[PDB]
Amino acid sequence: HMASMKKKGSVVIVGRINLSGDTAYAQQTRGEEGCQETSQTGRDKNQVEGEVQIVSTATQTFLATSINGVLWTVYHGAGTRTIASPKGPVTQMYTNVDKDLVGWQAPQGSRSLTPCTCGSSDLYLVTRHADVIPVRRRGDSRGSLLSPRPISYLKGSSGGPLLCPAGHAVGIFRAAVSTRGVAKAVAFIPVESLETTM
Ligand SMILES: COc1ccc2nc(O[C@@H]3C[C@H]4C(=O)N[C@]5(C(=O)NS(=O)(=O)C6(C)CC6)C[C@H]5/C=C\CCCCC[C@H](NC(=O)OC(C)(C)C(F)(F)F)C(=O)N4C3)c(C(F)(F)F)nc2c1
Ligand SMILES: [Zn+2]
Repeated sequence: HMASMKKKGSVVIVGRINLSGDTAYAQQTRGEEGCQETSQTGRDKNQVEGEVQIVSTATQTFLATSINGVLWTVYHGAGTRTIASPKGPVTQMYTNVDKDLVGWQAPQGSRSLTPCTCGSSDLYLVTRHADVIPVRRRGDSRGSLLSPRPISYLKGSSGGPLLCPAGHAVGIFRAAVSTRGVAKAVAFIPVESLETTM
């Protein structure tokens, strides 16, 4: 009934992938209890840094990537949810279920990646464990892993970036191409598709 209808919580930033130095590593910035609390209130006072955030809902955890002032992630992770911020929940500025794509204004303090114009096919996928995985581009929205690995290692990395050799954003990781549990390839949202949405 109407009196007892629940509201879905916000997406919450719970960590980041540190790419600022010579070593990539994951950092947690909020534990599970604080994530649950922040999800209900939508008020996140933590300072945000970097380009790739680790994000969570009550039931899922995945990634989100800032490109040209927009924090982007996958619809199959975030749905239509708001994101927690220091002033309360922030409504999505982009929602496109057909591309599995959502976006919010980039959090204050984040840093954005620049959309790639290199036209290069030698890419790098960044995972939630701060693995940097070489990927050869194979089409507009597909790339092959130079070294395949079980889908377990990629789970939780949707919304993460594929980067070019110079560190520009080439796309957003969406899905794994899996055969008997091995990821030989990945599907991603090309940055051009983000640039159109903008
Ligand atoms: C109504 O709106 C909707 C609703 C639901 C939708 N569900 C969609 O796919 C779902 C979710 C997605 C996924 O697993 N994402 C990753 C991840 O890490 N997720 S996540 O962070 O853990 C988490 C789930 C957020 C927490 C990177 C993966 C890492 C490991 C793979 C595990 C094994 C799964 C293999 C699968 N493979 C596949 O379907 O490949 C196809 C597409 C057939 C191929 F590419 F081969 F053609 C695959 O990857 N996924 C199945 C898609 C789309 F398919 F677009 F993604 N749109 C939607 C639009
Ligand atoms: Zn580039």
